[PDB]
Amino acid sequence: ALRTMVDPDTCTSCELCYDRVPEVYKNRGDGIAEVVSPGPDGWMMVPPELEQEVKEVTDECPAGSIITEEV
Ligand code: SF4
Repeated sequence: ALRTMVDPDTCTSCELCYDRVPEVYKNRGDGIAEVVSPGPDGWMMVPPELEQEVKEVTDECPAGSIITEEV
């Protein structure tokens, strides 16, 4: 399975992730991105149909703010 998170410390509010994959990411309110449904650890589990999309925006994030991993 795949999970993902956003590091708000480095996010530059470029809007790519939550424009491209609104299923996974959203504007938290001030331009910075956050996953839509995070756990207490902040991680969001990704639906299998959205894995490749998530993996793509992870590579495309200009600030390397999106952390994604296989679990
Ligand atoms: S793609 Fe990266 S820099 Fe752009 S809004 Fe999402 S987390 Fe922030």
